Amino acid sequence: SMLTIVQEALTFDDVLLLPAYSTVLPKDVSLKTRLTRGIYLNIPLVSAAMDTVTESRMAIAMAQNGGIGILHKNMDIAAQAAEVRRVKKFEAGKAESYPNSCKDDLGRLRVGAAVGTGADTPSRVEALVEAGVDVIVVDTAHGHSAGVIERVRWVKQNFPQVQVIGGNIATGDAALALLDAGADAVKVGIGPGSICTTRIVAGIGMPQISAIDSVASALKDQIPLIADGGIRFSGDMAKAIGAGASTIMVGSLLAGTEEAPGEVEFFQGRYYKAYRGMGSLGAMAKLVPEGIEGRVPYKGPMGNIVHQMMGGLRSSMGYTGSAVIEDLRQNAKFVKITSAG
Amino acid sequence: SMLTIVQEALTFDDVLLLPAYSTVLPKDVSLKTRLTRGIYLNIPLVSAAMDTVTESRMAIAMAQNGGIGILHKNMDIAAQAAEVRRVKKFEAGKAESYPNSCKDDLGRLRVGAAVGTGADTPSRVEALVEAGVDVIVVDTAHGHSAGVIERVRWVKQNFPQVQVIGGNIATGDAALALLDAGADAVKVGIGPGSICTTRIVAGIGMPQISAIDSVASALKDQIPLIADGGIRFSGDMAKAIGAGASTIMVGSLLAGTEEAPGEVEFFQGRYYKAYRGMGSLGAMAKLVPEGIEGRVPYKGPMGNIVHQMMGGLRSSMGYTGSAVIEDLRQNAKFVKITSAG
Amino acid sequence: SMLTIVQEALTFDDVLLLPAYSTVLPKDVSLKTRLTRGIYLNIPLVSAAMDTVTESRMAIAMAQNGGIGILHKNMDIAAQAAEVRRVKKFEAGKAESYPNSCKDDLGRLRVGAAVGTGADTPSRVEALVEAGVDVIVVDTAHGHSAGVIERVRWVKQNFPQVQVIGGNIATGDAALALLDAGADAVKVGIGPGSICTTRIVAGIGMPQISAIDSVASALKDQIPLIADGGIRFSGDMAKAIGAGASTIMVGSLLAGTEEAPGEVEFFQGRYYKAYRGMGSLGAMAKLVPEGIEGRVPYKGPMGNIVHQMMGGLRSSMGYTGSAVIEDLRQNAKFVKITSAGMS
Amino acid sequence: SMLTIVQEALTFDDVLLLPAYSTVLPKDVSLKTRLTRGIYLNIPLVSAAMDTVTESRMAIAMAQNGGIGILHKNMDIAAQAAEVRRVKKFEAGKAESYPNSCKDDLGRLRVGAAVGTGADTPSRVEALVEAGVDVIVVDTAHGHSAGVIERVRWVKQNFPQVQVIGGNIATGDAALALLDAGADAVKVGIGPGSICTTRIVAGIGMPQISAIDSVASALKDQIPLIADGGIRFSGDMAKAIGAGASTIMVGSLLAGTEEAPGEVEFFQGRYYKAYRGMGSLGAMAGKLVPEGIEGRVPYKGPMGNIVHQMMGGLRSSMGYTGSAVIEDLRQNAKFVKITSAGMS
Amino acid sequence: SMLTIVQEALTFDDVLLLPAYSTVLPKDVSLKTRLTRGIYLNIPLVSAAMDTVTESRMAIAMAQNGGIGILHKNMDIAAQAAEVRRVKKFEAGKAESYPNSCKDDLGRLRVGAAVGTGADTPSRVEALVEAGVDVIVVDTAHGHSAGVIERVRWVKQNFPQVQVIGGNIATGDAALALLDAGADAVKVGIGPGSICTTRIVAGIGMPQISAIDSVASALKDQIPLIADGGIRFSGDMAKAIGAGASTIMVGSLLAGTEEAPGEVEFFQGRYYKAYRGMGSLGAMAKLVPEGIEGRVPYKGPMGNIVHQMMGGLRSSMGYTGSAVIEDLRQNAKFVKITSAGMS
Ligand SMILES: C[C@H](Nc1ccc2ncc3c(c2c1)CCOC3)C(=O)Nc1ccc(Cl)nc1
Ligand SMILES: C[C@H](Nc1ccc2ncc3c(c2c1)CCOC3)C(=O)Nc1ccc(Cl)nc1
Ligand SMILES: C[C@H](Nc1ccc2ncc3c(c2c1)CCOC3)C(=O)Nc1ccc(Cl)nc1
Ligand SMILES: C[C@H](Nc1ccc2ncc3c(c2c1)CCOC3)C(=O)Nc1ccc(Cl)nc1
Ligand SMILES: C[C@H](Nc1ccc2ncc3c(c2c1)CCOC3)C(=O)Nc1ccc(Cl)nc1
Ligand SMILES: O=c1[nH]cnc2c1ncn2[C@@H]1O[C@H](COP(=O)(O)O)[C@@H](O)[C@H]1O
Ligand SMILES: O=c1[nH]cnc2c1ncn2[C@@H]1O[C@H](COP(=O)(O)O)[C@@H](O)[C@H]1O
Ligand SMILES: O=c1[nH]cnc2c1ncn2[C@@H]1O[C@H](COP(=O)(O)O)[C@@H](O)[C@H]1O
Ligand SMILES: O=c1[nH]cnc2c1ncn2[C@@H]1O[C@H](COP(=O)(O)O)[C@@H](O)[C@H]1O
Ligand SMILES: O=c1[nH]cnc2c1ncn2[C@@H]1O[C@H](COP(=O)(O)O)[C@@H](O)[C@H]1O
Repeated sequence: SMLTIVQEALTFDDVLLLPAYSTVLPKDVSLKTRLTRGIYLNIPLVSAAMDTVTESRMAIAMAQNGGIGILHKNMDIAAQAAEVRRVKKFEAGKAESYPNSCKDDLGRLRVGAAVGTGADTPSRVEALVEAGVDVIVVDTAHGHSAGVIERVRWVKQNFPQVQVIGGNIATGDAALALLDAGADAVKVGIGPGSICTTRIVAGIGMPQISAIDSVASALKDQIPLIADGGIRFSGDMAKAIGAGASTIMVGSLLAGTEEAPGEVEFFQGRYYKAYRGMGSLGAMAKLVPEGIEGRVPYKGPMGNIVHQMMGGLRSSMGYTGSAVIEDLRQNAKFVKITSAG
Repeated sequence: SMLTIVQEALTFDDVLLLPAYSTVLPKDVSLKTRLTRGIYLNIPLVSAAMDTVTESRMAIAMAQNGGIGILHKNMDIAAQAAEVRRVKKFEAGKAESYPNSCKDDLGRLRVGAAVGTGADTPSRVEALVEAGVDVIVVDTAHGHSAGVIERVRWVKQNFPQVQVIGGNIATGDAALALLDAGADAVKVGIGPGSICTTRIVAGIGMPQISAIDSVASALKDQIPLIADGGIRFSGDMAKAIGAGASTIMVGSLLAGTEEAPGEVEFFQGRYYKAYRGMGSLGAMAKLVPEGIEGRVPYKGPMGNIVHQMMGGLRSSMGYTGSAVIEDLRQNAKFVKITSAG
Repeated sequence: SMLTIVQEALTFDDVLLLPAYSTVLPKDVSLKTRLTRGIYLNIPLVSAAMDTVTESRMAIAMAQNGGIGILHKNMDIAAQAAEVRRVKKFEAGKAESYPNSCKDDLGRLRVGAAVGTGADTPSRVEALVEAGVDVIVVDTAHGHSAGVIERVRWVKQNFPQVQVIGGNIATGDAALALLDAGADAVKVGIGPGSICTTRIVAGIGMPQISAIDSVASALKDQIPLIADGGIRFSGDMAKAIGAGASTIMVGSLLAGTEEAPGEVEFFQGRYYKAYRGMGSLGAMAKLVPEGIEGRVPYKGPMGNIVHQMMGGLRSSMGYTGSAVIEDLRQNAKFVKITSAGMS
Repeated sequence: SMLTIVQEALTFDDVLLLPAYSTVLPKDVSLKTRLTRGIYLNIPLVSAAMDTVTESRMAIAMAQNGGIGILHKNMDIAAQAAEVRRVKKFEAGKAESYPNSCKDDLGRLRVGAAVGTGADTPSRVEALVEAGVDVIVVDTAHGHSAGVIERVRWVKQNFPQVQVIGGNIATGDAALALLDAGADAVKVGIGPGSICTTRIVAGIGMPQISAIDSVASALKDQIPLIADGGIRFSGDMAKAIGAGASTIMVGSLLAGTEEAPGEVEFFQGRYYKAYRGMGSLGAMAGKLVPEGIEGRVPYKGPMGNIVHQMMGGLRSSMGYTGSAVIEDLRQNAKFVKITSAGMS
Repeated sequence: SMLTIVQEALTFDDVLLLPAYSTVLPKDVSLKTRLTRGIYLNIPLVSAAMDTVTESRMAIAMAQNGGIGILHKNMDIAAQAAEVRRVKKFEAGKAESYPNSCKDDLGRLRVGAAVGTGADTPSRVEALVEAGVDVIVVDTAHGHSAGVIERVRWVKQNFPQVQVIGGNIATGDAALALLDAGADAVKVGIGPGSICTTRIVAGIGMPQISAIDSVASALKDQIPLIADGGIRFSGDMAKAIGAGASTIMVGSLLAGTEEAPGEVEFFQGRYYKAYRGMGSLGAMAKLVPEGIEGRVPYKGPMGNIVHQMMGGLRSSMGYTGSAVIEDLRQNAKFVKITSAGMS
């Protein structure tokens, strides 16, 4: 009676995309999309800014495949800036054809970098911009805050030559606040991550399909949104884009690949790599932890998993008659399914 | 807000048929139904066009039991045509009575054959028609496509003497497209198969009860529909027909029978046979796979399982007072149930 | 669009009874109720007409505890009649007191007996009435049928001196058909039984809370209904009565008791008794089977389990302020819960 | 100190056969063997005398494949005699060829039949012999008993025209007692059966490799022995024969085949057939405490495929051991004992 | 009494090596050993002749790491000869250093090739020798057979310029027969493989530690033996060598590496490669199958697994005071442990 229930909110498993009349085969769909209003990608995939997912080796591979990597901020300003320079200066071998590379106007691979909102941020942003970073990601657990909103405005006013992303958010109200602060895109996801315990610790969250819809509906395509967290299968990517996302950010799916940070580890015969939330105890070494720490099976070169995922999205776009990403964003139709489905 | 949710879609487990006033005992119900507007069956069962389910041996057994088999197209044109001749030329032993046999005007067992939409299709259809096939099934993963619609029209205009089925579809819109192209029946099922991973790979699907209803409601009985996939129990068959289906196609339920292709294999003391999606890696050896491959327990002669399944349908029709299949299609009443039941 | 969905139907696990203002303690609640319009019980419990639940030994114990047993029909006419006489003639020892016994006008323990609708039924009913049976249960899987409706009418017209129950049904329409045929009560339950496979084999069923409500709403208390099947806990009994039931029938809960038919068998060091659906292969040994056969753990004397169950019902009536059964039937209020409220 | 431990007794899983110098390929080995001193089989396989394993249908298939079936005795005398006659007079169509059929000197398929030691045994034996049975199996839980010994001698004395097997036994002492009674073979197995609970109920039993060895060592091939119970894999058959068995009897392995008695049951999507010990509760109904269990086995299809697989494994084993004929394996086999780690 | 039990035979899990007085550190031990009397390796590791383990890519990697690969024979003669030549003429690239490479007198990487005893064997041997193969492995399930013994003798008499290995065997008697036939080494292993079902199908086998000991004791170092099958951990390698082996052959350990044949398949979100016995139904497509067919996790570059395995062996040799492989072969002392110590 006094309980304010805004909606019944939906996650990936609550919905299915409907097939529609199609004259496009999966092999012919275009996966080109925009990361921000100023940066386009050749595939809608972004690697998570996590110290077990994205350092320079992953970022290079992501850009070589047409996506982009967000360097995590769990490292010194000098280290993060060197990581940026490694990507911007990377030169492919003489027998290395990457025709879908995501590059800036100077022919250099694109890369992003995460920053916080604390006292070190101005120096960190300056160093990253000096090194040639393409986009600054003001990246916190709660983007709908004075700290994030004002830091986004500060990056936009002081470094207009770089693109800036703000997050994480889960509501249209948060999206409009970041839009008015000057963000070139927003990152959506409070609660969906595979290693998230925010739902348990804080009781806070927004099922990701309804989060994407709420943000996309408010933005009216003024800036794109990145759907961050909860992607377990390629089918989740198609659902996210059909719900309004322009790109997808993944951590678990890229953890354990050769290019992800960390050494492979022998354990019970099998090979593993570490994967941990940035709000886990180890990552933070004050707030109680909001992420778990675990192992993911060794996956080999990231290009394999990326090919599998993009192949699944191509199949979905064939089913929906979507020749280009914007077709899926605009024309997707869903059904809600029950627990039995 | 911008998220288009067409409906909450229901699968078999979401609904139950209600008992109704009955003056018919299960033993006296008639299971006769129509496969296409021109072909009638004595039972509503169709064996899947899969290379672990239906070759000539299964097709003969299906027809002898009053149903029909759809020979899979994972074989050469000449091989598939020889299979058709095997069924059309089959003569039962002089101490074997199959009074419910499904036969053509010439007294030959009926059989169907699957074809695709690619360049080999014209020659394949011509070879199959010449061999005496009763029905051509233009079967793809996505029947709501120009390729399938135009190939169905091509078969109807060029081989009016054969019946043609188009699929697979999941919406009334798709059914009307195939109806207007000349289909004699449509096959319904996107996502429900037991070996299906399309839901996970592409995020695509339609819970099968709502798929049947959407298609049946648009067709208004102008042509019948085949409910293809997701049948695990005889109860599912009754639900599918009550929702509007005229026949049921099954793979898993007939996989592992003696008549299904493949050898029985010893594994942990027990006998199995292989069962795999036609979009599995093995079946395909480029689309990423959308089906799994596994083992199913050995089931002995298919007549046993067919008898069990039809006995359950007879029971259901006794409970609903349905003396003939069309009674169940017209008078079925359902309740929706929760996850607790 | 063409799909006819009558309702979202609820089972026991979908609902909870709400506590209400109470000035009655569980110990002071009255469990008296009516089995039929002419037969009252001292507790709302009926033992199932199953060959692993109710023969004369269970029927005697049920009546002694204030309920009634329905003797199963998986036996010869002379056998079932003898079972009836065993109950009607039973004499308790002068050192055993059962003050709540359910007895007829002659002071004899009450008992019921199931019959079918086939050719043997007229003779079977005649033998059972001759032996003193209190109620005939025309008992089939599908009571909404000409066979059951007309057999109920025949028993009422030819043997007006006995009470008659018809079932099983799951809809108000079926209840009214049996009412018009002269049923003194109806038995409700299509699908809910613990050993049922009808939902899987036939795709047929009605979640039991909605079945009870549909039947009770149509009858408007002209005759009572027996809620048959799916009772796993004492809480299900309160829910069933709150939804409109006057009595509940149980098989699984009384299977494995000392008084149930069958010898104990200890298997892997533990004692069990058989429990099987009457539509199971073994029971029928043609319709495909619609029930399973299994073992239930040994439970000892049935009086204990009956005491546990009625104690749970008494607690619920304390929570709901229900001093008598009819209070719970008339005043119960429910909430619907989600899957997380169950788990 | 006072505890009498005769030996450490070994089961199938305790031992492995060793490879040896070999010149004969598995495809060329001979599987012919003795059932009794007077009856040979073309393969060393006997189907168990159990009402879920062997009636006339199974017995016919066993003989067609070169083995033999023992008809169970859980039926009245007339019924069991009729089962014998069904096997003895079965004629195959000329469209089917069973070149390895096991037949008597008249060209009729061979068959055996079980009898007990109860009061109906004289009439049952007479009826089975009159029906043409090839071998009478005096079949009890405890062959080393006056009852079985006396009944074996009685059959030999009154019906010398039939072969007689006595069992079940587990020691050389028991074997010599049945030999002296006139038995033409002994059946070895107390404890090993898949559905046996004798070990739990009575604390009685003998691991089957040592049982075979104990019996074979005492008999010194004067008569053959049937290794009855505990066979799970073809490898068990080779080990049993290497330990001295001339044939093996199987129940579980042939239960659930098309030819076994009983209808296929549909249970949770899968097909099964019943399999139960003859000392189970249900078997003793239609006063000892039960000593067997009752359950389901997966449906296995035609028994011929199972038999072919088992004999294929034995052919492989004989190739490894350099055994051209069954007697080579019986006389020349070498074993190693393995630890629990070797079994894991 | 008549049962002939040769011994209680031991597998790897039955025994442990004892530490001994030691002066050389693991980093300083020598892992050099001999594959045959004429061929030395820099590490005691051989990749199995299986179509899911060793083709030319794996053989090159084995040789570069100091071991050797045995090319499987499940391919026609021209294909297997071409695989030999691919290894023999492989030339490392610039900035590529493999200081431990195992090479012939001409500086070419070593490689072996399996042959059977079937009708194509004479032509296959001739082609493999002509292609520069270093060792012919006459490889069957049963080396103690006229077929293998006579084929070994044929290779030695007609192609003396090549080394020849015979197997598989499990007894000293078999070892002497192959020695007499002219074998330059024998391969030991009947039953121990990870994918073996010979023990279940045929009841045949010899626990691998006792097999190694029986063979080594009979040979008295006249020729070396390859311990083939059952290796799961680096500790198994040390035990095998301490029991008398000069090299070990592995299949499962190298299956799933990047260099093994076959593509990585995606399954339940994890990556795998096929691994199957050469006696499995899949590989054979008449004997009943004696191996299983499955999938193993993807392991990445084989160099990492080899490095881990050799690291474990170096540790073991540090514990045993073994500065070179022959020290471990000659001086190892064992204890037998119970199933409680294996817990
Ligand atoms: C301890 C916790 N650490 C992290 C770190 C990285 C994250 N990255 C993404 C997301 C979350 C993250 C939480 C949580 C919400 O879902 C997305 C965190 O900072 N908690 C937190 C709680 C409330 C407020 Cl006001 N400020 C911060
Ligand atoms: C690889 C995959 N292979 C199969 C094969 C047989 C099938 N048979 C029935 C069904 C499906 C099947 C998928 C999937 C949908 O549910 C029913 C397939 O062709 N994918 C696909 C995706 C999108 C488009 Cl445009 N075209 C094709
Ligand atoms: C084989 C099956 N045997 C039983 C036996 C006792 C039962 N007792 C109670 C209930 C059911 C029972 C089913 C099933 C429905 O739920 C309550 C049965 O008779 N099937 C059946 C189906 C359709 C029609 Cl027309 N007639 C009968
Ligand atoms: C109850 C039990 N019934 C059976 C029936 C068939 C059997 N068939 C083979 C075997 C056994 C069997 C037991 C048990 C030993 O292992 C082989 C049986 O008769 N017990 C028994 C115990 C002691 C004595 Cl003096 N007499 C008999
Ligand atoms: C079917 C079976 N196929 C294989 C193939 C490769 C093997 N490779 C190594 C090993 C074994 C292998 C068995 C089995 C023993 O352990 C080592 C095989 O040929 N059986 C066999 C049995 C008896 C005889 Cl006389 N000849 C051969
Ligand atoms: O400790 C944490 N708690 C909650 N969310 C986190 C934490 N660390 C990272 N995340 C988020 O989870 C995403 C990874 O989600 P995943 O792809 O489902 O594994 C990241 O991109 C972050 O948005
Ligand atoms: O690889 C595949 N993916 C998805 N659906 C498939 C695939 N192969 C076959 N199907 C469908 O699944 C049906 C069999 O479903 P089932 O009866 O539930 O086993 C077939 O008749 C096809 O419509
Ligand atoms: O074979 C059967 N199938 C379905 N329902 C049955 C069968 N046999 C008995 N029943 C019903 O199940 C009730 C027992 O249900 P329970 O108390 O949940 O064990 C009986 O009173 C009958 O109404
Ligand atoms: O009730 C029983 N208890 C113990 N052994 C039995 C019983 N019934 C049969 N057997 C034995 O078990 C054998 C079958 O063993 P199996 O091949 O391991 O299943 C029969 O041939 C009998 O010797
Ligand atoms: O099918 C088979 N059955 C038994 N042994 C086999 C089979 N295929 C290969 N082997 C042996 O097993 C070894 C590999 O064993 P692993 O290293 O334990 O996986 C090979 O080198 C062969 O000696």
